[PDB]
Amino acid sequence: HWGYGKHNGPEHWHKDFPIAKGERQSPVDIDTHTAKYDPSLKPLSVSYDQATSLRILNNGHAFNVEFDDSQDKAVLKGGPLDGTYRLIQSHLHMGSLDGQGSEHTVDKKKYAAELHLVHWNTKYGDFGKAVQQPDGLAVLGIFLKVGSAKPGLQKVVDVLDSIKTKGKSADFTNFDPRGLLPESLDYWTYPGSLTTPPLLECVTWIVLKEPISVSSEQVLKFRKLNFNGEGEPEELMVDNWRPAQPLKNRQIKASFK
Repeated sequence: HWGYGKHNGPEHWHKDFPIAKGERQSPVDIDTHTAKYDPSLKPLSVSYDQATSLRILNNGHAFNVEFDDSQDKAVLKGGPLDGTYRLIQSHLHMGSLDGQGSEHTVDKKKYAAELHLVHWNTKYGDFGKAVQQPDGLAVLGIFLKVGSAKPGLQKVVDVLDSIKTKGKSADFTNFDPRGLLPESLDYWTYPGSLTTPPLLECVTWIVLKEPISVSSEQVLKFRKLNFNGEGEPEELMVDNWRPAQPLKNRQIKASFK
């Protein structure tokens, strides 16, 4: 099974998933020098007033959250998006050192971690059908930097022990995505893919420029999660990030001047 180790990491994914070498792979390094302001980008719209989180889980790859996507309670519109995209999940890629952890990089700089909020184009009926489409998903990436504690993350941090091993999950109805959003919504957008197998190129990436802060203690708790299952030898869930992939001449657009 795929992973992040020497024998099953990103260097191996292409064998089982040949698209790993596609023309629209994620993540990419955001080169501010080549990125270009796109005046035709409409204002980003994040409607997260209605709560929809159902539970937190450990799938042996990364910490994640599943949200109730039965209705248009938490959606993403505007920016480069055509239509309405419904929030279905969130995943956290984390490093083993504060100097690394993010999938996307800005001018080669890596952050301690990167949080993703996955949305699907409601024109496709459901998540499953959406991921088979070039414009089926819209993913909001948020960089995490070490510093002040992030209030909207403490509730999760206190119950991480309950989902320490893969296959574990806990009910969690108050994971408010509004509480992990930065002050500014400035972002870079580019056509890409999922950052883990199946690596489908069905994603419109919206990476927020401004990172949020989280305390050392909060990061340390997420670094205590396990890639392994219960009773199995311990493998800390750290460095579960894919390195920057070939841009292949794709165009990264900025929402700001």
